[PDB]
Amino acid sequence: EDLLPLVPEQVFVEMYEDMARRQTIEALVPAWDSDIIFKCLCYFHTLYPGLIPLETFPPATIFNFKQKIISILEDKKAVLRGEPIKGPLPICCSKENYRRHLQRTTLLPVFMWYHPTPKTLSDTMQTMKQLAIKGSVGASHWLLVIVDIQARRLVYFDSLYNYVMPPENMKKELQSFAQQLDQVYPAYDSKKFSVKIAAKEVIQRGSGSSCGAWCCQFLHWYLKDPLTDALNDLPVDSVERHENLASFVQACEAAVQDLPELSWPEA
Ligand SMILES: *SCCNC(=O)CCNC(=O)[C@H](O)C(C)(C)COP(=O)(O)OP(=O)(O)OC[C@H]1O[C@@H](n2cnc3c(N)ncnc32)[C@H](O)[C@@H]1OP(=O)(O)O
Repeated sequence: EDLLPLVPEQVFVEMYEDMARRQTIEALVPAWDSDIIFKCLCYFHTLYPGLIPLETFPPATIFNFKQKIISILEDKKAVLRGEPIKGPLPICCSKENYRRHLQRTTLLPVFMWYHPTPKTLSDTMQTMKQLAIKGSVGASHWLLVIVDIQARRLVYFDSLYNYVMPPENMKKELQSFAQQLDQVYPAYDSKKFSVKIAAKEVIQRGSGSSCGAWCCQFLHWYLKDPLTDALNDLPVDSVERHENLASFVQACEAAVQDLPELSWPEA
């Protein structure tokens, strides 16, 4: 016979290292939901007046984000010509202040909430409600589509790289959308909307909860520099990545602490 291998009396020991790293990471950067994201955007507007703090309640989804962007751009086009707006209105903003934001904006920060299971807008909202009630993130995810109007650039940011679909499939969908926007919101010089898929690799490695904060951090990097290469200059170590992100979150949460709730800043 052969000597049986030793089986340790510790069920989970083989995973300790990975479990420990994840626990540390989840603790450093917990989930950012719709409400704190909105506050952060309001705050970002005070720093960068070009950013319109679009409401995240309810957020866009993969089923309606294009229609949502088109409604907004059509309304901005209308405001600039003294025409009436036709799109759905914000709940925390007066109609007049909203028109002022539309006139002034050069950048739409479009957060999209996503879950693999729902197959309609309505079912996505239902899934969102169930998860909120049980206090669970689950397989849900935040994505950011930046509509840079001034540069005519659509920037898609997935901190999980390919959670919704392969990057080339999203590139295709967004490239078709970009040519639609060329007709909807035409440029004088005929410059075409271009598309950027921001992440070449998984950004939030080791976390199931840091997506919201990652979206906001990338947005802030983009606001600092619309050609930011920050994603390429990240620490290789995932814990270190989230340590820096934790510093961002802390700074943001401090900055909005005494800012007014449920109301847009003046344009
Ligand atoms: S910032 C967020 C970034 N997102 C990610 O990183 C995604 C990473 N993937 C995961 O975290 C995994 O999906 C794991 C760890 C397995 C999460 O577990 P689940 O796959 O079970 O998560 P679910 O979304 O499937 O749901 C979990 C709980 O929520 C309930 N639930 C409600 N509603 C739905 C719908 N419409 N589809 C699935 N589940 C759903 C479930 O009953 C479940 O309840 P629990 O009591 O928490 O098990």
